[PDB]
Amino acid sequence: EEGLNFPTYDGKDRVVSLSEKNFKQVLKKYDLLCLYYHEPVSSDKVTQKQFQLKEIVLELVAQVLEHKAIGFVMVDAKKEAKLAKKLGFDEEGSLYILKGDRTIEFDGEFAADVLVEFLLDLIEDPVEIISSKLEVQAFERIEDYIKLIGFFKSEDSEYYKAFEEAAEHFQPYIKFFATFDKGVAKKLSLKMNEVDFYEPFMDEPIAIPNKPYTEEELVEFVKEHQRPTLRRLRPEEMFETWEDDLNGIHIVAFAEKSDPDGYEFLEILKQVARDNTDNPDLSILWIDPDDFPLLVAYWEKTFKIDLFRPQIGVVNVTDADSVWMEIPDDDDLPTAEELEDWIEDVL
Amino acid sequence: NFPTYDGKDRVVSLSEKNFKQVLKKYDLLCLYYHEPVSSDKVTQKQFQLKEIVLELVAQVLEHKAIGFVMVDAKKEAKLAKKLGFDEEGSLYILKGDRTIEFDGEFAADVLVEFLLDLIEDPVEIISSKLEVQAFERIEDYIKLIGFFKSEDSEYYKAFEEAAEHFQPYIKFFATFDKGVAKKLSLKMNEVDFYEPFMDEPIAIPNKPYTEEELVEFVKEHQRPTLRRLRPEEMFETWEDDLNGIHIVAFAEKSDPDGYEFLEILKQVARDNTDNPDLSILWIDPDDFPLLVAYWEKTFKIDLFRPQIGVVNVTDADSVWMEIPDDDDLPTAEELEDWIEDVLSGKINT
Ligand SMILES: [Ca+2]
Ligand SMILES: [Ca+2]
Ligand SMILES: [Ca+2]
Ligand SMILES: [Ca+2]
Ligand SMILES: [Ca+2]
Ligand SMILES: [Ca+2]
Ligand SMILES: [Ca+2]
Ligand SMILES: [Ca+2]
Ligand SMILES: [Ca+2]
Ligand SMILES: [Ca+2]
Ligand SMILES: [Ca+2]
Ligand SMILES: [Ca+2]
Ligand SMILES: [Ca+2]
Ligand SMILES: [Ca+2]
Ligand SMILES: [Ca+2]
Ligand SMILES: [Ca+2]
Ligand SMILES: [Ca+2]
Ligand SMILES: [Ca+2]
Ligand SMILES: [Ca+2]
Ligand SMILES: [Ca+2]
Ligand SMILES: [Ca+2]
Ligand SMILES: [Ca+2]
Ligand SMILES: [Ca+2]
Ligand SMILES: [Ca+2]
Ligand SMILES: [Ca+2]
Ligand SMILES: [Ca+2]
Ligand SMILES: [Ca+2]
Ligand SMILES: [Ca+2]
Ligand SMILES: [Ca+2]
Ligand SMILES: [Ca+2]
Ligand SMILES: [Ca+2]
Ligand SMILES: [Ca+2]
Ligand SMILES: [Ca+2]
Ligand SMILES: [Ca+2]
Ligand SMILES: [Ca+2]
Ligand SMILES: [Ca+2]
Ligand SMILES: [Ca+2]
Repeated sequence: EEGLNFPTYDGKDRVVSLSEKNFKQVLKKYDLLCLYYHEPVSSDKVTQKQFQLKEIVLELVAQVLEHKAIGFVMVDAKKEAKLAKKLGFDEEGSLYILKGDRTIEFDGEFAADVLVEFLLDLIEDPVEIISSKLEVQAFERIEDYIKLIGFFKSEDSEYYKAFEEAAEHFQPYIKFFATFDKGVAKKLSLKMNEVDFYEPFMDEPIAIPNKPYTEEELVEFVKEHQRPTLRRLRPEEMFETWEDDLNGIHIVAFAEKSDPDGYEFLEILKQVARDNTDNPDLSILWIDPDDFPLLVAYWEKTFKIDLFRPQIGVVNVTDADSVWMEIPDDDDLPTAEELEDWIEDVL
Repeated sequence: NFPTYDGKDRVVSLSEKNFKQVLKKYDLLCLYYHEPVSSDKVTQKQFQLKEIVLELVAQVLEHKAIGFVMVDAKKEAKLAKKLGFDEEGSLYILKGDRTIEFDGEFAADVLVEFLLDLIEDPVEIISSKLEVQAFERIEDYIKLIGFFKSEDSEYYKAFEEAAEHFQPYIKFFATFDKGVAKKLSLKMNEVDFYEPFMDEPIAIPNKPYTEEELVEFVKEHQRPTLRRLRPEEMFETWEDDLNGIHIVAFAEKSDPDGYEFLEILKQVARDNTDNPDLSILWIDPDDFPLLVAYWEKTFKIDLFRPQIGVVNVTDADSVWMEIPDDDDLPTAEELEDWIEDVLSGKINT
């Protein structure tokens, strides 16, 4: 096993296949209902096995999250097409979570620990209130996440409630914050009912025009600015991000942040991102090898690169074919301009 | 594209006749020192699960010549005595003349990430502006940096060899630039010791240093006042208890309230950094999501908020400081008073 006190599956059957007749009944039982929308299982032997692993994973997650009332069911895409269409499920292999009237999609690494950490954040309220100095400091240190902060009069303000409702659309991928403190608003240059949008790795936020905002206005603004120029590949978002390719390719950059050379290369990448942040056709994918250790060998074999050093290249999402910038020495890293010139030819 | 075990048998039991012949085969040799397998499902099974993990790691690290063997504590007690294996359940790694112990979460991804860092050279060279910046932003790791003339200096080589003792748990850095040394206030052959979450380093006395001087100084300062529980170090850290108890503080750093509480904890740690009876264990729930349910049930606490308490390592029993509101966090002084009462047995389990 993994160690002392790591949980083991108790054989109990908490995750079963869901039919439409029992939906409204199953839905009442839990705080959150997670539905694994899958394609009908082959008889084939090797897919049946690959599916069983996923259920085993869901079973373990259901066990450890039982006390927090999160239910897990499976939905056959073919046999239960009617239920799926009514709930709006159309992507197979995705885990849909029903939280109130809202629907959140999980499309990342199908592991027990990844799912649990993800769901634990999803349970809570999407908006964090920033009041103290250390809380302001906490907000300021968020770098690789899309974050929004608004200044409102109080929690009873209708303008805050609209901001809160908009936050529910993107939970927990995009972080929403709110303050009712004039001191904090002054420091963050926020006017009453004004909301600032922070793109990852950018120095200055964008004030959303024409305040105050309705729920729809905020959702629309975020959706139009939802793809950062430099975005990080996270295990809980990996397939969602990878399927969000631009013209069939990804500009992939490997950088181990804990490694001084990786940190070095990432900082140069940030500058490249800032210089071309207004390019809608450009989105650089930052992958920290430490977040995907079991894919390191695969990446080094497929991309023919050494992941002990920072790398950047262009990956074709159809056949996993790529060309990589020649960086044999991480003490002779390319400048922002040299990266840009190499990138410029890619576009 | 995540790998699955292909069924091949790469992890076998190692005997002493074949130790020499196996050691020559790999760049790194990992030996799982285990208790004797019994004639019970009591459990040959538990063991096999651990072997399955080792098999998957052996598969994905095959191209890098990383070997994995198993050492029976009974049948190979003499080899074990020769190699200095004495802890049951620990994974020992032979890197050249050195022996490194792994004593953390026995998972494939955890092991691979750990071993990948262990393969590389222990000392990172800090030269550029961004590299200096990279070193400075290291907060929760014990780190050392020294200023030397060059890589050919015997004083650097002593520093490098000393780094091999603690790889990859303690980070060693070196610079040969007077510009970096002036920024970091380093004199020639001087080495600064940075305790986690402290504002100021400690200049190791009596420079220059031999390998022995550095190793022994680190050993004397190897348990930080505020230390983080890491998956790859969790059991090593947990077994390093003081009087049967750990002062455990849960703080989700990504959460502003958890970040808030952690900063207060740093203040308490800095103010009481010279207390040898004090070592606070910081646990970020995001690093152990599969232990959240266990913790909430056993400790009777809400891990959606920052918590701090004293946990008894024998029966996992604990009492927790009352922080019902994370917008009314205790001050640094209130934390000290509560901690002092724990250390003085005024608050026990
Ligand atoms: Ca089942
Ligand atoms: Ca859709
Ligand atoms: Ca994992
Ligand atoms: Ca997270
Ligand atoms: Ca949380
Ligand atoms: Ca809060
Ligand atoms: Ca709502
Ligand atoms: Ca403004
Ligand atoms: Ca800024
Ligand atoms: Ca408006
Ligand atoms: Ca998908
Ligand atoms: Ca998707
Ligand atoms: Ca696509
Ligand atoms: Ca490096
Ligand atoms: Ca942009
Ligand atoms: Ca990691
Ligand atoms: Ca690493
Ligand atoms: Ca470098
Ligand atoms: Ca060059
Ligand atoms: Ca075997
Ligand atoms: Ca020992
Ligand atoms: Ca141990
Ligand atoms: Ca590394
Ligand atoms: Ca380096
Ligand atoms: Ca050596
Ligand atoms: Ca000094
Ligand atoms: Ca000396
Ligand atoms: Ca140990
Ligand atoms: Ca919170
Ligand atoms: Ca004091
Ligand atoms: Ca100390
Ligand atoms: Ca995590
Ligand atoms: Ca979290
Ligand atoms: Ca707070
Ligand atoms: Ca108080
Ligand atoms: Ca005091
Ligand atoms: Ca007791």
